[PDB]
Amino acid sequence: HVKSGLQIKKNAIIDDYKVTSQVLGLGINGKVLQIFNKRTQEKFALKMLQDCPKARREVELHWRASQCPHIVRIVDVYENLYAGRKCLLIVMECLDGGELFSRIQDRGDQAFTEREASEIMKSIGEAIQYLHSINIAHRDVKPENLLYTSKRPNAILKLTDFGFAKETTGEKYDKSCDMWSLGVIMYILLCGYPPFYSPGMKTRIRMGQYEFPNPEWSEVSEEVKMLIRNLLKTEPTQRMTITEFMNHPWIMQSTKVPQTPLHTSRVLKEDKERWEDVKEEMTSALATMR
Ligand SMILES: COCCOc1cncc(-c2cc3c(ccc4c5c([nH]c43)CCNC5=O)cn2)c1
Ligand SMILES: [Mg+2]
Repeated sequence: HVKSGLQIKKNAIIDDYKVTSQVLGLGINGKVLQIFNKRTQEKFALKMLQDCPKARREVELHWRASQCPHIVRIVDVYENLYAGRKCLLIVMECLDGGELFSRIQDRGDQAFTEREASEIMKSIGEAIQYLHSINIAHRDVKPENLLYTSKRPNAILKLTDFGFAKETTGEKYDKSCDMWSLGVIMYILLCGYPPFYSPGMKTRIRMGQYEFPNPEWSEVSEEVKMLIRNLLKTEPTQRMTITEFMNHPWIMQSTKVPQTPLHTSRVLKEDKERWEDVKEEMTSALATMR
């Protein structure tokens, strides 16, 4: 199987796009902006990286991944002087749907089911599987990097930001922290809070306590808890791999998973005061996992 290599454009990007000033997010090495094609008037996202060997490898690895149905797509890459710095400008497909958990938290009826958690986990897992099978580890899988293509209920979930991705050839355990990220994301999808030991808020997980508290976890199957314990296993030598994950009946047959009603959407609203703290705890943790 043969895919073509990245042809970087040298002409001024502004010959092709109107470049606005609105932020669409904040990345590892820069800011994402809103732009429009001129000849089609269509909308797109732009990432600006200052040219250097690191940015070069981010663009390459992301390019290898681009065609995966669940990874954000690269439309073109420009090499320009942009405000007196030499930059790689990355044009990507626009993702209006928003961030994964933001969309779940905004559900007016608050009815999120185990079956939906499963389908979401299946989408993310396909992105990780694509990457791991060509020996790339993403290494920044977390809430702000999982976005929906449109606001439609049927929108596709996409993984973004390759600012930490690396080639793993030889060092295979670089892939493990991606699997841990899946464990954490799956756990949050099922109850509405992280499996972390941490105001006028409820404490969801007491320090040192059994990790599936009865209020939210009582109707979840022991099978699903075992899946999670495998993903969150402490030793990378023992943690589940992406192949084992994608072969688990809970992911493989996500179509036929119990539509068990979950507390997730409800807890995301109640605890939204501490969401930034969750994302921070995961960012810190991830820095020590990878
Ligand atoms: C606050 O989010 C709610 C959703 O808001 C919108 C609205 N319109 C477009 C986007 C968007 C963000 C992107 C992206 C392609 C790549 C990336 C990256 C980020 N954000 C993005 C941030 C982190 N790293 C990225 O590469 C493509 N599109 C997002
Ligand atoms: Mg893609």
